[PDB]
Amino acid sequence: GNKLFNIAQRILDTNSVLLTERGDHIVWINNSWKFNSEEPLITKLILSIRHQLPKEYSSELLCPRKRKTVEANIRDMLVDSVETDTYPDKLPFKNGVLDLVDGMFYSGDDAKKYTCTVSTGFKFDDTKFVEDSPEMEELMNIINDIQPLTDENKKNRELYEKTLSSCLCGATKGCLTFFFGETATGKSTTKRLLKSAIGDLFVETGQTILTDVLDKGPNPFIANMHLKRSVFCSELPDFACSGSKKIRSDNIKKLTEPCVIGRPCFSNKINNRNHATIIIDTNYKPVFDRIDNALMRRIAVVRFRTHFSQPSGREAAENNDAYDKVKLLDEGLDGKIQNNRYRFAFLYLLVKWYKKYHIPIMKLYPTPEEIPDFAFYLKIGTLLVSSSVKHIPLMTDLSKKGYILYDNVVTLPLTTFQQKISKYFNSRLFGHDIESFINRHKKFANVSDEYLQYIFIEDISSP
Amino acid sequence: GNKLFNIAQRILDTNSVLLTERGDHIVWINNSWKFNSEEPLITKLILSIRHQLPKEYSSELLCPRKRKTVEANIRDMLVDSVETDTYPDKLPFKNGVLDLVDGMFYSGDDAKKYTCTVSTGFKFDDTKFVEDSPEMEELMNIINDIQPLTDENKKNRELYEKTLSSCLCGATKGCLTFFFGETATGKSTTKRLLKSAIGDLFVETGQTILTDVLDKGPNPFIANMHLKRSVFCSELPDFACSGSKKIRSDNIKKLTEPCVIGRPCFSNKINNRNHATIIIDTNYKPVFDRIDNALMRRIAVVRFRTHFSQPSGREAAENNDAYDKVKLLDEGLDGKIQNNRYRFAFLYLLVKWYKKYHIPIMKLYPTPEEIPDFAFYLKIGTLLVSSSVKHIPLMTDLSKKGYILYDNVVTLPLTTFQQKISKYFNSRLFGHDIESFINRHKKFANVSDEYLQYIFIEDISSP
DNA sequence: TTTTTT
Ligand SMILES: Nc1ncnc2c1ncn2[C@@H]1O[C@H](COP(=O)(O)OP(=O)(O)OP(=O)(O)O)[C@@H](O)[C@H]1O
Ligand SMILES: Nc1ncnc2c1ncn2[C@@H]1O[C@H](COP(=O)(O)OP(=O)(O)OP(=O)(O)O)[C@@H](O)[C@H]1O
Ligand SMILES: [Mg+2]
Ligand SMILES: [Mg+2]
Repeated sequence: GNKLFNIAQRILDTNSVLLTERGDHIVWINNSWKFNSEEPLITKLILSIRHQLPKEYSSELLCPRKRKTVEANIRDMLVDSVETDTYPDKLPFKNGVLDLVDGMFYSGDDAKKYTCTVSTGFKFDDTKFVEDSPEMEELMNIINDIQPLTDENKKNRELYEKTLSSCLCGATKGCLTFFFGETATGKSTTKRLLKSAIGDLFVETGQTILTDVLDKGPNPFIANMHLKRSVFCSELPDFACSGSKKIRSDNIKKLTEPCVIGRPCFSNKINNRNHATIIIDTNYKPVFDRIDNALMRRIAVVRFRTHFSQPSGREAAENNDAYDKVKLLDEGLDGKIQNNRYRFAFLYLLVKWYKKYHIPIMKLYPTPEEIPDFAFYLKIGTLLVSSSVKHIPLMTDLSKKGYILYDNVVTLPLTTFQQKISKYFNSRLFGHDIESFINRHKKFANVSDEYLQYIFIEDISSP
Repeated sequence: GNKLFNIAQRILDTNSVLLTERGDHIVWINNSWKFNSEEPLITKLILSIRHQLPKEYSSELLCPRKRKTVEANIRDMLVDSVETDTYPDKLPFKNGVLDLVDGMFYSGDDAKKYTCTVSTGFKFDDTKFVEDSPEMEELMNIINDIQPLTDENKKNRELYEKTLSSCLCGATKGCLTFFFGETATGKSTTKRLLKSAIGDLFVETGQTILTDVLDKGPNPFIANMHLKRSVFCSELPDFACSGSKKIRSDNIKKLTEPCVIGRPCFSNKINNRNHATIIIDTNYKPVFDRIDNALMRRIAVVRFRTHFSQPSGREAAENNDAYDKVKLLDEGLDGKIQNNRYRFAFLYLLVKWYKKYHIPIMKLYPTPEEIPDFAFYLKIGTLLVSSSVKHIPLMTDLSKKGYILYDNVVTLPLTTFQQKISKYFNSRLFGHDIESFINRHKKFANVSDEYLQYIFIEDISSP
């Protein structure tokens, strides 16, 4: 047969070009998988791999028309599709893949077996990926300044390290984290360090993903989150001001699912794979429209309690309760960070933290006791018990306290209930929470019959 | 005699390429029908079929331009169109078609007679399609944990295993299903299991198809469900909060018809075939704009009452009325599900359930008792009976009860209606319903004359 | 208004 078909067959035999389910062709060039929806990178591969072919086939690949013919043959012979990005414990670079389990770096065919379509965007360097380096001690000093290693801050520092370490994993995560602190506290420095550590796997979007409907019309903000591993949203408005849009809880529930529904402009694709940890940098406590048990299990908070002040205003910052330590700031730090001085030391520290927590299994846990707005419900869980058959026999005491056995179940009137809950809740500050909770569980037998099926745990105890 | 014309004729004589009603070209490659509007599948078929042609014809198909010429001839010889997807009880795979009546698996020409344009996307394997296997024993434990085999849960469990097995049929279903339950009850685990079981026949869309207008401009969220067999909408918000939009009562009526009007981007096709079971998983019960009899015959509800909790929060879970049992959570189940460990066992269980409920005939029925919003409309039909001619002779007794004859019809004026209706419904909870009802059925004989055409059943029985 | 469409 003709030599062009033989060249196409030999190229296909190396498995350097593949077709995905989304309809795009990926090519293995320069030790990386690359694709482009508007430029057919196939011809680049044809020109690049001309050296591996024998001598009599190299000369005919210098003409663009024969390259077009070979690309047409390859497109004809390529029929079926394959799946991509199935290994959550591999970190891809521009010249290889790093294994997070043991720490070796793989290049060439060894890295080809893990079909990763995303990368940091820069080459990995072994010389700078060391522990004993002049930059490392300085980075450790900076980090110990931001998060001191004290017995009081141990628990917060653990969440800090775990949340930062989770950015290397390519799996769905069921919790999003808030970075809370005052001004000049080090939150943006941490953001820029993470950006300079992970490169193109990092992205930041607007706040419209938390207050607006996601699936109405085109929405590039949701679409750009596909296959990313870290998403930052920062500088939320103060909700105390009038006209502020409160955070939608259903958006929070949707953002923790493995697939997110959204559509970019001029597109028909509506599914996006969610691999990104979500970090919200803020200065004020969040406010939600509706609070329920489903929302409280997807929220975590990390505190920042160190101030970096000019010498002129130091004496003022020492009189504030929002700070636990005041230190002079360095003016040249931001320029050093912008030049990627601490890229590989921070990456090495992130991998070292990855071994500590996520090797058995990757999991994030909520911290519902850090939000004041969640206080009302939490202690409600420790004060009331739903009515049951076991409470019927002891009615002798409950009728003494004012309970009524109505339809063979122990019951308490709303009017009888409200003062009883008023003795343990400050009616002035929790005025709205009490009327909120009473109305979603009222039970009315008749126009004049009112009752609620709950029993206090203190009354159930034997006196 | 043109050689390429002869090749085109021999290719066409094998019935390997067909033209559909929508203007698409379907090609039989690798024991499956495939079609795509952007890729040249005809050239792929021409290249693939060259081994069946005699040796003096095979060498001519190695040149792409000759393949384009044969493609042009084939396009010229296709003048008549055919119907597709007419067998509802056949499950298509990537390498064959499975019969749901007897259980046989067909491949090759035997499967070609069923013109199926969709597939699960993965190959069938009879080795793992067995009943005795460790994965089946594991899977039955999860299934029993989510839906216990107890007497109180029997009817709900049967409905649960009917709705899931309904997803293997390619017909139109006349009801919508709501998966209602509190958080951490396994609602999403069954969704993941069904996705892994059915592959490409599964689709998840947004909430706009229940709230917005489906026929204004392009709408991929409604046009991506053509010929699908399972559609999921997830996490609708709570409607108690201000600003939340309610569910269009007329939208769910269009989702039941065999044809749905919708348009993709850059497309003129406006007709979509309805073959999908529509499931919405929820944490709050839905609220509709308008309630009528046509609405109440299209809604079904399945309950989830088992809670999976960490050991820290077990004590609270036992004190919640929304749960019936609490079991320890498994942290490694999601990774196993994502790895398609329980794919073929769940497929076998779905087929076994399908043989139990749908072999005679396939139909779904509503459960209007579950929704509390309907409780008023359901009750009125049992308390009021429409006036009839046969009630005229009995009005001698009805005179003492306050009934008045108007236009030779038994009538009851508005003023005496309210205290009669107050003997069953409380004013506070049902005020908006009876106000709307009275305004929508009030009739006036004059400026000061009022009457209603209903009589109470309790009033035709002598007290 | 703007994606839509050209
Ligand atoms: N370890 C450190 N030693 C000295 N200066 C530091 C150190 N870490 C950060 N700084 C400096 O302190 C300042 C803190 O600014 P930064 O943007 O990080 O704070 P922030 O709390 O995130 O601010 P904002 O929320 O108002 O944007 C910067 O000038 C930064 O360069
Ligand atoms: N049979 C089981 N045994 C142990 N753990 C289980 C079992 N079934 C499910 N789980 C676990 O329960 C956890 C919570 O379940 P799941 O997320 O499906 O609940 P849900 O009610 O659908 O939640 P939501 O609607 O809030 O997303 C999961 O991590 C899952 O692994
Ligand atoms: Mg900052
Ligand atoms: Mg769920």
